[PDB]
Amino acid sequence: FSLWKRPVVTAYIEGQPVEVLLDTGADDSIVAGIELGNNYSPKIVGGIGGFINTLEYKNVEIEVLNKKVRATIMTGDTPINIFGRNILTALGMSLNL
Amino acid sequence: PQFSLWKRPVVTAYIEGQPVEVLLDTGADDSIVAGIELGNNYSPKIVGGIGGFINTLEYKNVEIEVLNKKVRATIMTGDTPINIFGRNILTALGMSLNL
Ligand SMILES: CC[C@@H](c1ccccc1)c1c(O)c2ccc(OC)cc2oc1=O
Repeated sequence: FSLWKRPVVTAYIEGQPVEVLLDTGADDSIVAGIELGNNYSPKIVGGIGGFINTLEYKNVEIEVLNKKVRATIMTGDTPINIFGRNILTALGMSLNL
Repeated sequence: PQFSLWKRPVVTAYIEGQPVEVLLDTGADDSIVAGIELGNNYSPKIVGGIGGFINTLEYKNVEIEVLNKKVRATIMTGDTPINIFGRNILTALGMSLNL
């Protein structure tokens, strides 16, 4: 992945298809649209411009970049889908000069 | 060098001489830093982050030293809760996501 184009890929969370962004400066992962169930615990996340209320789920099956992992995911009203350092490390990715 | 991502990819750079701590961000298009004054030509901008919009000022042709390399790039400055170097600077450095 060169950085001349946005690092956007397609991921399958519990079977649902979504286009996420590979974000190295995000500690967690927020996506919108997905319906994951009734086992969540509320969170408050904050970035540039303010805060966003999210619902947190643990151990969610994710298939992306030809790999299948289990990670924590947050659903909320975010203006852009993000896969942060938590999924990225679990997937084995690196940032190199 | 290589950055595992178990910890935030944070580094020191110099915006026209002044040292600041920034985060390497692959999901952002532009770059924005707080607390610096420059003399380059500027124009006011409004960026929208993950939480809402923020008022800023954009400078063109600024000289930056990061990782022992020098580049002339575009950067924004305002009251941001975290300083970041977006993809406009990373590409000019030659960084890449590996797997
Ligand atoms: C400060 C780091 C950050 C963040 C992401 C998720 C949760 C908390 C913070 C952040 C981006 O990485 C970003 C990326 C792309 C973008 O597009 C406009 C906007 C962006 O706003 C941001 O606050």
